[PDB]
Amino acid sequence: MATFVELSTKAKMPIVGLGTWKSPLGKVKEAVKVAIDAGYRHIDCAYVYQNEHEVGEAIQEKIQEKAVKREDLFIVSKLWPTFFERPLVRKAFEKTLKDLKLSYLDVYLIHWPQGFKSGDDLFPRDDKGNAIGGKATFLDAWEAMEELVDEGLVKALGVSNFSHFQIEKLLNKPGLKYKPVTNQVECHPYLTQEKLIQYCHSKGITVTAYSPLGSPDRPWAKPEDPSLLEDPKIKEIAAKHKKTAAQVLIRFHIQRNVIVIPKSVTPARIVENIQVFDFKLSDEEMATILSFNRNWRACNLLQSSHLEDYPFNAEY
Ligand SMILES: NC(=O)c1ccc[n+]([C@@H]2O[C@H](COP(=O)([O-])OP(=O)(O)OC[C@H]3O[C@@H](n4cnc5c(N)ncnc54)[C@H](OP(=O)(O)O)[C@@H]3O)[C@@H](O)[C@H]2O)c1
Ligand SMILES: O=C(O)COc1cc(Cl)ccc1C(=O)NCc1c(F)c(F)c(Br)c(F)c1F
Ligand SMILES: O=C(O)COc1cc(Cl)ccc1C(=O)NCc1c(F)c(F)c(Br)c(F)c1F
Repeated sequence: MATFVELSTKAKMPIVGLGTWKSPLGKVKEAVKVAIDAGYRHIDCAYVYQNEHEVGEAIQEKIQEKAVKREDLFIVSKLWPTFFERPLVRKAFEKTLKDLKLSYLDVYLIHWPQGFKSGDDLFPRDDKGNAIGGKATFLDAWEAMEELVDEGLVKALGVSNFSHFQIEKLLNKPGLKYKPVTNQVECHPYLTQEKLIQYCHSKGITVTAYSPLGSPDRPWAKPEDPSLLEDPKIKEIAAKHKKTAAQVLIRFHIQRNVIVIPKSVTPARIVENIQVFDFKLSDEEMATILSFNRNWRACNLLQSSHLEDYPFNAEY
């Protein structure tokens, strides 16, 4: 049902995908089955979500029942930064691929640019809650990830939560084999990412917008925090099209050629979230939405600026 954004590899990445962070076991399998039924072909996964085994089961079912073919699915996962040491990249990946019950991933991403203390404690922190770093860097990880592409286990690599400085650091690495095909970052009307999107596109890098609905269920949300779904100015535009706020928030990215990955385990909403190809936001509506930028991050809670390669303090 989705249109696509063409990658530099010429592969076609479906422009709407299904997010899976915080999708509980017992619900994420049904969420994936409903999404594939509703036309979704892009599923966004990660090691750290600890639910890939259930996503894998759902994907397998639907393949078994002729609902869809593997080659028409676009499956993305992410390498967590406790596994940046070369040998751990492979092991972490093997776990992700075994859990997803697949023979290859369409895209494998660096989840976050800063290396953490290596190993299977996923959230190494000091007594205050500050991240504990490791010596292996995202360039060390990328080296190991490039092997996976050589071997055909992964069709393309990308990054997530990179600023243009980290992308430059990657693109400018001498001896680079594969370039990233996408940069997955938070993006919505309160964080429009104009300069970052401009930069990525100019380098042949697509952008995938995460938390496009402002992630209203994030555990750290405070009642005073901005709420996109309840924003009267967003709802105004949705009303004009007899659509929902969520549909507007999703359509916003599609019209910027930015891939978008809203999360839901609610069947009605999973369906709602992909009914975004039967309307168009006007230029005036797009301009108004863009004007809502307040450089605001729903995902900005973690304490890690004390380590090298912190992405969020640069201008873009
Ligand atoms: N790379 C990264 O660092 C990173 C960071 C954050 C997220 N992500 C990815 O991006 C995905 C999406 O971001 P997100 O999960 O933070 O938040 P989000 O997609 O902006 O919002 C998800 C929340 O909105 C609800 N929802 C979904 N559709 C709705 C609708 N039509 N109307 C009202 N509410 C709706 C969902 O509820 P129900 O599920 O209960 O329906 C869920 O509580 C994640 O799942 C993950 O795959 C990546
Ligand atoms: O994980 C949970 O169930 C709840 O965890 C929290 C709840 C609150 Cl209110 C604040 C912070 C956390 C937290 O730091 N979690 C570890 C944690 C991350 F650090 C991270 F970056 C990713 Br991505 C994760 F997936 C992940 F789980
Ligand atoms: O990744 C997802 O899909 C969900 O994201 C989260 C979930 C939880 Cl429980 C806690 C934090 C996040 C989150 O902030 N993630 C982006 C992210 C990191 F991953 C990270 F390691 C550092 Br450090 C960051 F500062 C940060 F911004």
